[PDB]
Amino acid sequence: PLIVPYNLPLPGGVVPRMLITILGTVKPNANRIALDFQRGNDVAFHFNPRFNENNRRVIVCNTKLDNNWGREERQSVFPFESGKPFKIQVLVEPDHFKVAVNDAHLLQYNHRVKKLNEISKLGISGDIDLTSASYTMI
Ligand SMILES: COC(=O)[C@@H]1O[C@H](CO)[C@H](O)[C@H](O)[C@@H]1S[C@@H]1O[C@H](CO)[C@H](O)[C@H](O)[C@H]1O
Ligand SMILES: [Cl-]
Ligand SMILES: [Cl-]
Repeated sequence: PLIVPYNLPLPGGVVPRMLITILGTVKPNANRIALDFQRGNDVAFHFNPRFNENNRRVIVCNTKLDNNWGREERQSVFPFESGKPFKIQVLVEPDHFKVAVNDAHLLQYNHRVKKLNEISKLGISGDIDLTSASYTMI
């Protein structure tokens, strides 16, 4: 597999029609997973499944600018399960990142960072065994 945390370079940043696919398996007794689509030190799109926040499972998404986190967007639909294989697809669309897990739509996150072509790295971290991470233009 791959070593987590893993860095996937996104040459020339992201663009509408670019699809990022992450395959892996959640560790037993997981606490968190995180995708960090980075513009330099800023995080344009942070996707953070939390497996135990006050005994609830929640996906937290946010942007970090100049080292400050913004206002979080939260989703109680939670398709992940400890110990199980998953696929995350992030499709960049004109106004938002669209995320599907295991072929089912999960959430959309509107672009806050506007310089999409400078979002040049995806960091993948957390309690997972990472099998593959790649992109294709669709
Ligand atoms: C570091 O604290 C925070 O920014 C917030 O802290 C509160 C608790 O007071 C709560 O945990 C919020 O979820 C965040 S935690 C923070 O959240 C960002 C995304 O908003 C990232 O996941 C980061 O890794 C977390 O530490
Ligand atoms: Cl919620
Ligand atoms: Cl910007």
